[PDB]
Amino acid sequence: KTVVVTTILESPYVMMKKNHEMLEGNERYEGYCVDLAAEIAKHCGFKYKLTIVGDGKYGARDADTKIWNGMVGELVYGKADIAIAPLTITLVREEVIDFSKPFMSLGISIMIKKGTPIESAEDLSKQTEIAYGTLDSGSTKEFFRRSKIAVFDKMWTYMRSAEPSVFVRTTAEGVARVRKSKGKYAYLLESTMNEYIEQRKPCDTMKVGGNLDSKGYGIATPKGSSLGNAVNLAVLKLNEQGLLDKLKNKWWYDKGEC
Amino acid sequence: KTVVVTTILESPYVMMKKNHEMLEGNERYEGYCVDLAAEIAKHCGFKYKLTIVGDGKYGARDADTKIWNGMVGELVYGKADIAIAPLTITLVREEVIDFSKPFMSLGISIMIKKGTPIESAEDLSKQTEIAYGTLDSGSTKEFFRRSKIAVFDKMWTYMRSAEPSVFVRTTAEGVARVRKSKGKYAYLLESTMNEYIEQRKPCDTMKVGGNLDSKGYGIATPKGSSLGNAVNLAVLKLNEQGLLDKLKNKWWYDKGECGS
Ligand SMILES: O=C(O)c1cc(O)cc([C@H]2CCN[C@@H]2C(=O)O)c1
Ligand SMILES: O=C(O)c1cc(O)cc([C@H]2CCN[C@@H]2C(=O)O)c1
Repeated sequence: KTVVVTTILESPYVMMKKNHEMLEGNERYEGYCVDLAAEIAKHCGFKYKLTIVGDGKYGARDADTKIWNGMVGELVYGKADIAIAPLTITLVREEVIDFSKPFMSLGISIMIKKGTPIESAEDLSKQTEIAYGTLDSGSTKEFFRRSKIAVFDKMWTYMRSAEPSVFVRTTAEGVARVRKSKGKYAYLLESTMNEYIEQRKPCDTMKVGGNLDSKGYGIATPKGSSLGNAVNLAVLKLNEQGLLDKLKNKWWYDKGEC
Repeated sequence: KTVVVTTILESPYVMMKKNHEMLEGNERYEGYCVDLAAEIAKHCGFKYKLTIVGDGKYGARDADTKIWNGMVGELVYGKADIAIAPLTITLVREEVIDFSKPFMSLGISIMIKKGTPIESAEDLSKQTEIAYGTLDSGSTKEFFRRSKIAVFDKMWTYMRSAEPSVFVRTTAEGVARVRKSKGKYAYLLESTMNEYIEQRKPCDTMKVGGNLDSKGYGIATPKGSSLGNAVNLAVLKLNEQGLLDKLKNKWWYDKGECGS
């Protein structure tokens, strides 16, 4: 049976080729996760169809209805067989699906517009002139809410009370906010996205400071899936053989623009 | 039955306390992995016994005999229930035991004597006056042997043919060699150990450059063990709650001897 892969349209993980109207099926798309899906399938010996997650979401359980959205939802309700995407390995997700070991590492990080006199989280925490914030909901916002670290706690109390709101609706809005705010806004987002944008025109942003936490992206299959074991071994082999590092370099830097 | 934990005496992971003689059982020991064991056990609801791996090894399969040694071996052959140690998640190990998601990230990194004019692997590869090497067997050596990366290929060829030998038998030997070599020896080792040593007296070494690869330490259980599921969930909760970062900072930096 053909394996149904769910993934998400987000550069540079999955894009539609410029000539996509000339192509069919899996060949319409390109990117990091497109290449990885190919390697995973080759190493596990399956045929697959790439599909884009219906609701454009990653995977969250609605606190009221208990329903899972996004790619995780597509796995647990049987719409797809495997998710290959920048999907963070988290406890609540691990409880309902299986994750491979991580294929990429990342953490919360600071994006500034080039020129901004900020080099770290401590720098942000001790001032208020350069506003800074996060997505208006999600794990990053929650990281700050629950932090007991002095710097991060100070950043959190600043963010919640700051006027006007320092929170944004989408990461795209956050990046745009940095870019148009004339050095007066910094945005807190995944290091992977931060590092990618730094290599996109007009090359006006920069990742600064170390990551504030650590996590990884993992390939997700449903509990008891016949694919889980082989997929996991595949990730480790690709890492050990240098392929994941080669793939990140390809999509972030060789194809960079700055 | 009380869970049998196997681990290895390696600082700052597991250390005998200075007054260990006045103590008994698990209380004899301290370190990152001792703290981690307590938190894993707490969240999973089991009591445990910390035991030290009999043969002093991590886990490799002999090519000829095909026996697994070290902590992996103790799990594979049923001598221990769980391994909690700086044990790298690797493909060959993953095939014979179960691993939690990683509790610590790391990679191959360069240690220099403070003052050595070297910032990267590429720097090392382009010259010979500063000799450089690694453990004389194991994954870091094999990483270089098999690499297709031009720079690492060049370093492997250099290392294999360099005289006198640039390899060392142990980590301690490697560190001692860097420190006593007046800047003419650099040592390739795990970033985690590199970072630790930089915070130890006499504060005469430093980590330089990015890591050359990426991997993680994982909590290991025998394949199919009922402990695997809860232990993995525990690791994830501890990471997301900030505890793993807290333990790292505690043992590497709060207890560091070279200051901020
Ligand atoms: O850091 C956040 O606050 C955040 C909020 C979201 O709504 C989505 C994400 C995505 C981006 C890709 N990986 C995350 C994931 O897999 O869930 C991150
Ligand atoms: O970097 C090496 O080449 C290397 C060689 C070894 O013989 C042992 C180790 C240990 C140290 C802790 N983690 C590794 C592990 O889990 O195997 C590392």
